[PDB]
Amino acid sequence: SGFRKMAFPSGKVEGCMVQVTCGTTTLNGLWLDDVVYCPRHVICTSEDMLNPNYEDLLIRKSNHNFLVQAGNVQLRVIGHSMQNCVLKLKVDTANPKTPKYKFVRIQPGQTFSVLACYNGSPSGVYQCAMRPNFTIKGSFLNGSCGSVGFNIDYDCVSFCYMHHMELPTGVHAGTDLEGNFYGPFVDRQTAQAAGTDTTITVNVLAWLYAAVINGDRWFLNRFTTTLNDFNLVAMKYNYEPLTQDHVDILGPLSAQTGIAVLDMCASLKELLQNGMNGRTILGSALLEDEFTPFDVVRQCS
Amino acid sequence: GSGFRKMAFPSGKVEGCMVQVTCGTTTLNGLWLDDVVYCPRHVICTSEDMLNPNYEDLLIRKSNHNFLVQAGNVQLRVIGHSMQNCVLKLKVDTANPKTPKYKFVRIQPGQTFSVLACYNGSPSGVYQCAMRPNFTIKGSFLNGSCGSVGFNIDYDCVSFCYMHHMELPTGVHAGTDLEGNFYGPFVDRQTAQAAGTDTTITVNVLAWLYAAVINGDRWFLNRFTTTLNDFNLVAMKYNYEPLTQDHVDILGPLSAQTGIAVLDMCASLKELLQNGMNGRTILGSALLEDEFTPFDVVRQCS
Ligand SMILES: *[C@@](O)(c1nc2ccccc2s1)[C@H](C[C@@H]1CCNC1=O)NC(=O)[C@H](CC(C)C)NC(=O)c1cc2c(OC)cccc2[nH]1
Ligand SMILES: *[C@@](O)(c1nc2ccccc2s1)[C@H](C[C@@H]1CCNC1=O)NC(=O)[C@H](CC(C)C)NC(=O)c1cc2c(OC)cccc2[nH]1
Repeated sequence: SGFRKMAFPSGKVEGCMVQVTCGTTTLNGLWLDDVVYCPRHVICTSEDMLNPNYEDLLIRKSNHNFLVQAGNVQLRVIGHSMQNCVLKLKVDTANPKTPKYKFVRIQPGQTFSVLACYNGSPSGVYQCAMRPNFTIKGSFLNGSCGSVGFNIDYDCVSFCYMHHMELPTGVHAGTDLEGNFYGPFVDRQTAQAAGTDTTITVNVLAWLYAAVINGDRWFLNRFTTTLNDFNLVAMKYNYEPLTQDHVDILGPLSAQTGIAVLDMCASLKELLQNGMNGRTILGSALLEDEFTPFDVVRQCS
Repeated sequence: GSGFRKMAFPSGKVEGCMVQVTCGTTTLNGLWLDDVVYCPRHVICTSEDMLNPNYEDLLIRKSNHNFLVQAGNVQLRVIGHSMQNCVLKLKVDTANPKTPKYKFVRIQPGQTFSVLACYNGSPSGVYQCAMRPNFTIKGSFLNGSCGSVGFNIDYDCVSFCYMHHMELPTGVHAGTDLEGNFYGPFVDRQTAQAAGTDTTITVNVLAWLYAAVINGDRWFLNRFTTTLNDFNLVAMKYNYEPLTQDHVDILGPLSAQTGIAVLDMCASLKELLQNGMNGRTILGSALLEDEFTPFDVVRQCS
């Protein structure tokens, strides 16, 4: 029993974190095999950061300009290249702690674990979702750039995020490990707004199932709805549409609880229309949308 | 601000200590540090032993050769065994090369810690827990989770504070420190046990009010103060835990950061309890949070 946001164990990723310094800029890097991946703006000085012409800035650097430290050991940089918003530093030493890994671009609504790091040292681990507007609601301070997000499947680490930016609203923006931003953001020192965010409907439904599994049932009702009728209401409330694929993915939770997915939809419609009236679900005064169906099953057997 | 979230400590130093301990068909998690493996003592129980085990008698029948300790699929030879309170200590013939700097600490109610939930010695996930005033934790633990540990990490030293043993009827969890002493009145037997009525963790609500002030959300501050005793007597009326002197002392850094004396913040909380929120929110919420400690707040604000 019980229901907490749960991150993946972070050890496989901790053994890959290093510090990268160029000039007096320092951030975190990810050391896999003989390459260190980090945000390209390690090359920037404060004067570069507003209008960086990154190709120009990079051609002005050589290998010996990059200081890579794994703990208190310097790794020698023997080559460098830029891929989108990431720098790739080839070093002379392979990381024996490299896990089996893949680089993946995650879909909006999927969750991943973040290993927040400072000065190449892991500080904390927590679960985030890629929002529909391609921000993440993380917890990142100065010095966090180059921290990564990942999922683990068996023994294989799927890296999906590298941290670059905090928006004025306090949410965060970053790239995949190919260095392509999620969302309409740019690696420069400007105040950037996101598109209007929406709530991840399939994940709210997953979390309502979690609530029923854990004995919190006050919001259920005897009624049902159609998929299209539900979607009309969802859209009106800035919830994402629910697809038939989402209904399919919710099938195991539906089976486990005996609540049909469209009946759970009817429960959620009533919560959107009426509110919670000062009641809580799983201790929350808000509808939670950062658990996927996978995440609920993993936790709820 | 970003909002506060439960953040766990990175779990790698603890992952490198997890093993499985089997007796018969019963497998629990254990913790390998140096040349000792620590696990719950009820790994020695059969189904028939579990309602009222005579652990001293049960253990006399076990030999070193009855314990199967494995790190992954690799067996770790047991060369001695003893029982300390509700944990078994298995001396093994290999010192764990991944042993971190570590301590065993007994935490107080209100303190938070990370749990590495494991099944058959293999870690599933990591999450942040608070010890409730009634010495339960609102954990997330399935069959096969016993012997998973709770810990904090401070400058590369792991302070282990919890090992998992039990789910109460109410769905909350109970366990021991790493010396095998239960937190709270619980015992390791297959019986339905009730915890005391839970209370709200006052020290942590005060930390949350300090966090609100740090982030510019300060409508609830008043120009009054209270005595500690008067505050504790009001707190009890609202099912809030009384403050200890230790609580007052761990609020010291937040009090310094904000310039709001602890007893002045207590007067502000008292007014919130007596009058309510009256439609207003703090840090975006109509509910007061009680599972972020003074340390957690400073960590997330800096
Ligand atoms: C990240 O740690 C980096 N810091 C530096 C410092 C020097 C060179 C390069 C980098 S990357 C950092 C993470 C941020 C800090 C606070 N919390 C975070 O998550 N990222 C940045 O500082 C980033 C650098 C860009 C060059 C990519 N800038 C911003 O996030 C940023 C800039 C603004 C801003 O500029 C006028 C206005 C409002 C918001 C804002 N965010
Ligand atoms: C833990 O994983 C263990 N399982 C076994 C199995 C065989 C021998 C020893 C152990 S320890 C397990 C964790 C629980 C399972 C569900 N969620 C959890 O957190 N602990 C127990 O199963 C524990 C064993 C005791 C001997 C300590 N028992 C209980 O938690 C328990 C027993 C009862 C109960 O008995 C009639 C009634 C109500 C509640 C209850 N909880």
